[PDB]
Amino acid sequence: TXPGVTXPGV
Amino acid sequence: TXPGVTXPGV
DNA sequence: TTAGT
DNA sequence: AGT
DNA sequence: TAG
DNA sequence: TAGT
Repeated sequence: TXPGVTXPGV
Repeated sequence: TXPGVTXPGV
């Protein structure tokens, strides 16, 4: 996710 | 930092 | 068996 | 990545 | 088992 | 020097 906590996705 | 981006500190 | 601060 |  |  |  995020970042943080990419995306998703990417 | 954070987490993310601990604390600081801890 | 992921991809991707 | 984020004294 | 970081999400 | 630290601690998702």
